[PDB]
Amino acid sequence: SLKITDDCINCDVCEPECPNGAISQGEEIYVIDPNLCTECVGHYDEPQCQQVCPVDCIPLDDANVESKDQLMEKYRKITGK
Ligand code: SF4
Ligand code: SF4
Repeated sequence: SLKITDDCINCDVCEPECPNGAISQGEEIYVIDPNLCTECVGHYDEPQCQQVCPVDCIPLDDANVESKDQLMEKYRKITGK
């Protein structure tokens, strides 16, 4: 999964970009739900949130390291596809 760091400026532009609805506004910064973040695999070749973030604060989550096979399995479960 990806995660949103403390550098987030609460600009909102990533939230509508997520195909799985994984992003929401938290108490201090935006937050990714790791159960819905596929790192966009199955939808886009690259994470869509990273492409619009103005401060590049959406890195890989070190606490949630996943393979392409794992992410694609998550995509199938979320989408039924
Ligand atoms: S990487 Fe893709 S699935 Fe994960 S939060 Fe960003 S837009 Fe959503
Ligand atoms: S696009 Fe980047 S700075 Fe803007 S709300 Fe999302 S994570 Fe925060």
